[PDB]
Amino acid sequence: TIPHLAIDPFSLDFFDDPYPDQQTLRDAGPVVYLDKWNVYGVARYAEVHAVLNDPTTFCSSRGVGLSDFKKEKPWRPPSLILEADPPAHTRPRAVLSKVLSPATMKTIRDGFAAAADAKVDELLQRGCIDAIADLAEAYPLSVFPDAMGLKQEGREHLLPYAGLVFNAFGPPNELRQTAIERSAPHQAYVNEQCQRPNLAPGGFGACIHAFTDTGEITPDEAPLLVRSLLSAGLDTTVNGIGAAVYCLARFPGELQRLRSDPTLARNAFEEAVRFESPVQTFFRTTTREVELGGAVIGEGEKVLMFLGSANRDPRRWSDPDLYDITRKTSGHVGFGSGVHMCVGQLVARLEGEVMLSALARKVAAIDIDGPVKRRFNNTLRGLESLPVKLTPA
Ligand code: HEM
Ligand SMILES: O=C(O)c1ccc2ccccc2c1
Ligand SMILES: O=C(O)c1ccc2ccccc2c1
Ligand SMILES: [Cl-]
Repeated sequence: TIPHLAIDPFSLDFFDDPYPDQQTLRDAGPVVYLDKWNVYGVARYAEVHAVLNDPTTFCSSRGVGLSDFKKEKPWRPPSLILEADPPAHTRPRAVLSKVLSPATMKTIRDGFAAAADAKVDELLQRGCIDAIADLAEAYPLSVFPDAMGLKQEGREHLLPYAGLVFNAFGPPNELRQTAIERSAPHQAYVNEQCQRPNLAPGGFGACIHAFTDTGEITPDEAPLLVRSLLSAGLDTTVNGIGAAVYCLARFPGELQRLRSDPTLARNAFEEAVRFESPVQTFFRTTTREVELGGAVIGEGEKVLMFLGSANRDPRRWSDPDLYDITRKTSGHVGFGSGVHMCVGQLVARLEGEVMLSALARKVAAIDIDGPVKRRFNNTLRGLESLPVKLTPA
């Protein structure tokens, strides 16, 4: 009576065509057993939300990828923020929270909006640009590392580093294994930029470091908390911004609606996060016997959370399959929900806003003239190439 399923939600065929299979996983019960990996999973908005909002029953401190840390050697020592539970999680959540506050945002928005306008300009003069490498990658890349206060050298490694991390959450398939064995130079690069002297003052890196001086964090914890933003900080957004553009490309009218009202910018990004959901999936582990979606699940059980699914659940969302920029997007789980809810959402939104804001004032049409190509990854959903023509306003 927990229906089994052959669906492998970490398979290349699944990533290419997720959406029919997701539907199955919601209409198969509110709780399902994937025979493939021996793990329970919940796909509906209903359950997903509940799970995220009960950290006590569904802890994160035993891994939020497949591998239970209670039993297995992590591939690296875990997050202080992501793979920790209240009480422990509160301190580093705090320190990160301050660092990335709407205060901190105000002091940097202008820079971000400026570069956002110049990049849409730069591209418009080409015409045929690749919406990923020339925009979704390029724009985040230009701004975010600088905003961290990183060196120039080495930024090659950022996306491959974050991809590794995001791959390591999945099951021990090909994507994952490969990613690990190619990993060393990426890490060695990141571990280097987390150290105090390599972070220019002003940047999130140094702002984070100051917390060592007050006692707020230790100096061992200091670099670990930076690593944290260099894992979760870029790929996600690259992928979000890319996702957005993909939308306005497939929904011409909805673009006209944005051009017409460019103050809907921020919200157009958000609905895009709902609509594609960059971070697709994430595990928890039970800490007691818990009754979930009608079923009783024993403790120390892994539960997979289908975050994308939740965001497209017909049961919670009117017309889940449509990119509608005016939606009440509040409630979507694209940045998670509850205590771990993306501590960086603001930066992401700042980015997505100004970018889409610029696109709005400056561009007239977006057409996909090319072969569109998909970057596969156990946890991240996004594109590798998206060839577009860009009509100038
Ligand atoms: C638009 C792209 C982004 C998406 C879709 C996204 C998604 C998420 C999600 C779903 C979670 C919850 C994890 C969980 O519940 O276990 C989360 C947490 C987190 N995010 Fe993001 N994020 C994005 C951008 C960012 C940025 C720009 C930063 C850095 C400033 C960031 C840093 C973090 C960190 C450090 C956590 C752990 C939070 C905690 O445990 O309290 N993310 N993010
Ligand atoms: O997301 C990426 O851009 C990316 C690129 C190369 C990657 C190589 C190995 C593992 C993950 C990777 C992710
Ligand atoms: O603290 C980290 O290293 C870390 C790593 C990967 C992460 C992935 C998504 C969100 C937060 C993350 C934090
Ligand atoms: Cl690492």
